Amino acid sequence: SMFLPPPECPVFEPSWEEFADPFAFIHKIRPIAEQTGICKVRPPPDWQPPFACDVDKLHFTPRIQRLNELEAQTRVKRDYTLRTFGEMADAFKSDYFNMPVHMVPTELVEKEFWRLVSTIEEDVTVEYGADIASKEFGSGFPVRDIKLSPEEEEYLDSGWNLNNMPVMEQSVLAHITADICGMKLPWLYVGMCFSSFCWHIEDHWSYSINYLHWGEPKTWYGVPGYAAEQLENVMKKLAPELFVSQPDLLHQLVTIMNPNTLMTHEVPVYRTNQCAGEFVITFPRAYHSGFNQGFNFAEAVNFCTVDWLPLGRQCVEHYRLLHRYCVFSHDEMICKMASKADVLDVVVASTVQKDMAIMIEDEKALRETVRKLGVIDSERMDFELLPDDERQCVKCKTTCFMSAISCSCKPGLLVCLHHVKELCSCPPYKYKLRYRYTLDDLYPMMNALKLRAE
Ligand SMILES: O=C(O)C1CCNCC1
Ligand SMILES: [Cl-]
Ligand SMILES: [Mn+2]
Ligand SMILES: [Zn+2]
Ligand SMILES: [Zn+2]
Repeated sequence: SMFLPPPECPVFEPSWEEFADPFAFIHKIRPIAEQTGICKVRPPPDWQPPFACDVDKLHFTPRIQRLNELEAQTRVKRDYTLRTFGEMADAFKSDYFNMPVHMVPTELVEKEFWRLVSTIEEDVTVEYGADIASKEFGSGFPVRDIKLSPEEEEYLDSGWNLNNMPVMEQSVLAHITADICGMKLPWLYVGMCFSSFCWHIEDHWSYSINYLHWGEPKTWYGVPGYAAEQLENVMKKLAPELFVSQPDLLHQLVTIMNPNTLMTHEVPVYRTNQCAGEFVITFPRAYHSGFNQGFNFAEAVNFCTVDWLPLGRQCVEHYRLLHRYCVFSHDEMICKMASKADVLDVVVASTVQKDMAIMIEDEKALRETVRKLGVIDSERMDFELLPDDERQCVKCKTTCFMSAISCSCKPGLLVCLHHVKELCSCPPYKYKLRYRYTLDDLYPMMNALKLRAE
């Protein structure tokens, strides 16, 4: 009645042995955790990274949040110090319940959250912080520079230090040269009671890993990747405004929605309370949302393993159908790894090889199709030198890299090879095929990968 909590997600407690390598561990739990979308990881008892900062010298500009179910909010984007925010947050919670701030049971904040977001008479607003690390506000993990204490140095090179996570070698987003600060740098979240993150999946269907440094718990709802489209159909029916096309990546619309609504429509949902010192991991295309119990501080980062590579290609195809902007070119990333085949991990090399073989076979078919449409002229073109906004398909907005069609009639404009009929009204003999590599360039790049993989 009123609120029925979803069943709990899996909780893992690895030994020091299992915990040593994050990628081997995540691959171990994957068959379990991918069935629930999220999972929680409790580190070994002595793994305790030092948190230290001056609460007075850390400044940030907060976002204001209206808490209404099914109401549209924008995904990304006054002045508080950590101390002044903390004082505002604690007084807010304390006055809301007329209780000392942690005699308030977690079960009660949860059912109160879902009551207040559904009730139209209530117009509660709250605030929070969301930002990547900078000089005014940096990582909660130790980083290099300032002399460090011997304990900080122990955790400088930890796999679970989230600054290191992207640039490790079993990560694929590693050697991407193109800037993607949005999804390779860690984000910092300063929470208060009821501040919340709307339902979403990560860019390019990547994993994420989330660490709560300190403070009151963070409550999570997660849906497995196989049910992503079920959830979207439920949401399209109850709030179609979120699904109208939007002009860019800075205009993605998201919302709050009761898990019981999803469970009623046969969408599997799981929950957890994440406490300080614990990790939450989200899997590819796993929807998630949640809210904070009180004043707290969390840090999160995207990442991509070799397991993810095929899904990443399916995702870009899915973006094309929806006319959504990409954050980077998936093909450009494959070719960059191929060109560095000699210094790649051998498991990586083998998995890149398989994706590249698919890429090449698809590119062959596409070029044959545009040739039969009467496009004859062609010229090599270094797509990776163009700013992203200068190489999106006019029709489907995909970021071009392997090839595109241009016409002297519309200078600067491009379409991908799926949308040759959408560029202009000139006859096809006036078009040029622009390509990064000939098929003959590509087969030796793939062979280099096969040799490295043996
Ligand atoms: O505020 C937060 O904790 C989150 C935001 C986005 N994804 C997951 C968690
Ligand atoms: Cl409300
Ligand atoms: Mn997220
Ligand atoms: Zn033309
Ligand atoms: Zn296109």
